[PDB]
Amino acid sequence: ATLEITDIALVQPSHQPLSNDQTLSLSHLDNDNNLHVSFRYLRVYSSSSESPSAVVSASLATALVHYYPLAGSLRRSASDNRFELLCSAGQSVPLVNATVNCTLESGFVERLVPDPTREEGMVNPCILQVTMFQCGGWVLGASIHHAICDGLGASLFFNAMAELARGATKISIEPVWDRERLLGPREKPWVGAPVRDFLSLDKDFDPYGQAIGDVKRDCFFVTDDSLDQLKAQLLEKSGLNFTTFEALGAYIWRAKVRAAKTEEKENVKFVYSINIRRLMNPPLPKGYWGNGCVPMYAQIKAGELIEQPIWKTAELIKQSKSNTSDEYVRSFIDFQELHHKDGINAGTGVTGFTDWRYLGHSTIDFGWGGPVTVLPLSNKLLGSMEPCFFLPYSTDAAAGSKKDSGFKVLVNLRESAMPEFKEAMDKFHKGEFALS
Amino acid sequence: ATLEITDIALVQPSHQPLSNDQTLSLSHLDNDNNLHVSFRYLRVYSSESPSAVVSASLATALVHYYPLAGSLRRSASDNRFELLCSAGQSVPLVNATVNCTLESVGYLDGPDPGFVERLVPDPTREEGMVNPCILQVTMFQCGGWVLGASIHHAICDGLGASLFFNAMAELARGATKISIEPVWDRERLLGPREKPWVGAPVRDFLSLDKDFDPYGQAIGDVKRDCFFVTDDSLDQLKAQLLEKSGLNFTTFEALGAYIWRAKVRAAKTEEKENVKFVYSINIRRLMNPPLPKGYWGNGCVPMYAQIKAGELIEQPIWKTAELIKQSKSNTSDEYVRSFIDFQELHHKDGINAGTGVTGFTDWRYLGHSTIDFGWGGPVTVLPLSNKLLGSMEPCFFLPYSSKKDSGFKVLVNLRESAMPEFKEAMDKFHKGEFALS
Ligand SMILES: [Ca+2]
Ligand SMILES: [Ca+2]
Repeated sequence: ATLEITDIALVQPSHQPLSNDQTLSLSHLDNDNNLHVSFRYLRVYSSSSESPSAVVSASLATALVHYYPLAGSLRRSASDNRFELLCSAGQSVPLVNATVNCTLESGFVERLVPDPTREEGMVNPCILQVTMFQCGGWVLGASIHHAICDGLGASLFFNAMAELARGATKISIEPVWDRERLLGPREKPWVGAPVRDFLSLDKDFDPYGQAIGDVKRDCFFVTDDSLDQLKAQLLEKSGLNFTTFEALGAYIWRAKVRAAKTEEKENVKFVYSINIRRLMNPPLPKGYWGNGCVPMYAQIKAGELIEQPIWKTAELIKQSKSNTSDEYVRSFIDFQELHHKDGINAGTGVTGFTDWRYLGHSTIDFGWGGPVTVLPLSNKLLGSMEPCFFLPYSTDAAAGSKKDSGFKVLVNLRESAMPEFKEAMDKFHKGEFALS
Repeated sequence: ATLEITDIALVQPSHQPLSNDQTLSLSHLDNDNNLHVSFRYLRVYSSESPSAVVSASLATALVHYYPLAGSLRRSASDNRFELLCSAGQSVPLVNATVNCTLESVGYLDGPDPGFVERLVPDPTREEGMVNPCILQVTMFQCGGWVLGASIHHAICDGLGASLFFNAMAELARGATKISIEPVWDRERLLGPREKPWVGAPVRDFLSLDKDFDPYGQAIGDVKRDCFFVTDDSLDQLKAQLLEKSGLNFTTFEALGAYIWRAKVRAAKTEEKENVKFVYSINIRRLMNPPLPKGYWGNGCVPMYAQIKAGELIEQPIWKTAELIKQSKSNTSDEYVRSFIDFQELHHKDGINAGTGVTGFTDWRYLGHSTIDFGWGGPVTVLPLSNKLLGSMEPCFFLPYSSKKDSGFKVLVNLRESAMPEFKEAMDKFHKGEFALS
C-alpha cells in the first residue's frame, strides 16, 4: 500500500499577530529534559464526504492568530541552554496532505505523522498531517514537541481549531502564556524529600538512549469482565479496593519487569503524569496550555515487585497519589532550577503509564464527528523507553454486550521481553492472574 | 559578479576518534560503478559568522562521521574501494565571497548568473577519492550565504548525507549530543550471500559490458534547466488519467511518464531501442531484518521500468504511468539481496542498465528545513551533478521556495539538441495541453 504526499501547506496565522519578533520563555515544567521529545499521535475519522484538509487548514490558520507560538522555533537561550520559543512574522505550521489506497482498519501507520528527532522537532515543533483513505475516512496526525504543551494544552488548541471548523465566530477561551510568572522557581529554591527520593543527577545518563534492544509495540484488548474479576479477587484476598489503573497497572508492571529479567536489587519505578492546574495555590488558569502536569511515582526493588502479591503493588500505586501537592510541584520546579545542567533523571527501570480512557476525545470534531480511534506512536515518554497507554473505549464497546466491553492497552517493550509479556497477557485474558 | 576564495580550512575532528589506523570495508551497494561520482549539492541561506558555525559543527560532527575525512583506494585483491582512516585526516572547508546580493540573483532559483558551478568544488576523479568530502561556504556581499558540498557517492546516499548534515546542524544549534549515532557495519549488513543467487527482476534490468561507460556516451553537451509545475495542473492530469484509464496515479507516476515520453521523443531515440526509467528507493526499512536507524552508507537500490522507445513515444501516458507504478512491485528484500549478489559475481564485468536510461529523483519531501545552522532552513537547494543512476540526463523534483500558484520545481538535465522540443513539451504541460493518448 502506497502513501502519496500530494503537498505540504505552510499555514500562517489568518491575521499576522506580531509586529516584530517575540522570544517567549518556557516554564521549568516545559524545560524538563524528559519532555525533549516529539510526541506523535493520530485521530481516525469515519467519513470523508469541503474536504477535511480544507477545513483543518482554514481552522489552523484562524486558531494560529491566538496560538501563533506553535508556528515558532525552539532554541537554546544565550545563558543557560534551556529552551525558549522564537516567534516571528511569516512563520507557519506545516500541514502534510497525503492519500493512501487502503481501508481504515484503525509499520505503515508510522507514515501517518512525521517523525522528527528531538533536535529536528525544535525547528518544526508542530507538524500536522491529513491523510485521506481511498476506501473512506481520514487521519489527523500531529507531531508536537513536548516542551510546548502537555496533552491538555494540545486539546485546548485542537478544540479551538474544531470549534472554528464547526462555524464559531471566535475561539471560546483565550490561551494564556505567562509561563515564567505562573510556574517560575522560588527566590530561594527548596526541594522536599518526595521529589529528592524520586530523582537523581547523572550528566552521563540519557533516559531515552538506554541499550535495551529494539523496542516493539503491541496491542492487547482488555475486557471489563476480566478487570471486574481482578478487582473482586484482590478485594477477597486483601479487603482492599483498587481502581483499574491501580490493579491493571500493577499486573502489567510486574509482568514487564519479570519479562525483562531485571536484576533483583535494581530499583524500578511506575511513573504517571497528573494535571496540577487546579492543585496549585493559586491555580493555573483554564487557558494555560503549557505543560501543567508533574510525574508521580511508585518505586520498589525489582525482586520485590516480581514476587510480592499484586495487592501490595496495587496499594503502592494507590498510595503514590498522596505525594501530589502544591509543594510537590514547587519542589519539582525548584529542583529543575538547581540542577537542569546536572542531568536530572529517575534512573533505569522506569515504566511510564498513560491513561487516555477518561478524556473528551470526541469534542475534537471538525464536521465528520468525533474520532473513532486515537493512537500514540511515541515510545519515549515519562523518562521511559517502554511506556504503556490505556486507550479510550470505542463507541462499539458501549453498543455491545457487557462480556465484549473493554479497551486496548498499547505496550512498548524491548523485543527480548515481548514473548513472555504476551504470555502474561494471555493468562490475564484467561483470568489466571497468579496474584500472590 | 565574481566569486573569489578567501582561504581553505582543513577541519579535523574536535577530539581525535582514532589512535590507530583503520581500513573500512564498503558495501556492494557503495561499490556499484554507477556511484563512482562526486555528488555536488548546494543550500542557499538568507541572513559568529556562518563559516565559523559550519566549521566548528563540522569538527564536532567528524568525531562520529570521521570516515568522511578518509581516502578511498582500490583494495589489494579486487578493484573495489575501501576507506583508509587515520589521525590527522581532515575535511576541506573552502571559504569564498561573491560581490553581489543573493537578491540580485534568483536566490539562485533562476538562470545561472555565471558562477553557480564555482559554489561547490568540482574534484577530479583522483581528487574526489583523496578528498571524498569537501564543503564550501560562500558569503554574498549583503550577508546571505551558500553551503556547497562535494561528497563521493560511494560513502553515502542522500539519506546518509542528510544524517550527517542534520548532525552538524543540531550541534550548531547547541545540541549536547547528536540525535542518531551513525552505524558502519557495512560488510556484515549489506555483504553478499555465501552462495550468491540473483533473481529474474535484477537480471532482466542489468547486463554486462566491460567496454561501456554509462557516463561517457556521445550525446552532445548536457544542459540544465528548471520548470515550475503547479499542484493544479497535476490535479488536472491525474483526473484526466483516472477518467480515461480508471487508475489513480501518484504525481511521480503521472509527471514521470509525461517527462520521460517528452525526453525520449525530443532525443529522437531509435524505434526499437530499449529505454529505461530509473529511480532509487530506500530499502533500510524493507530488509529482513531492517538496517539500523544511523545506517548512513548507501541504503538504496535502483528500480526500473523498461520499454521500447517507439512504444513509449506513441502509447498513452496512462499506460506509461502504469508501467512506472508496476515497477515498485519488484521492491523486496530478495531484490536487494539479488542486486548485492550480482555485484559480488560481476563487479569486474561492467554491470550496467545500458543506453537510454533516464533517472528521476524525487526530493520534494526530504527534511530540507532542519538543516538550520541558526540562519533558518535553506531558501533554495540545487543539485549540480548530472551523472546519476546510470543516466547522463537525470531529472529532480525539488521543493519550491494561493492554490492557483502552489507547486514545486523540476530540474531537468538534457542534451542540448533535445532541449528546444523538451521546452515546448513543458510549455504544453503548463497550458494543460497534455496530449495524453
Ligand atoms: Ca535522589
Ligand atoms: Ca540481463
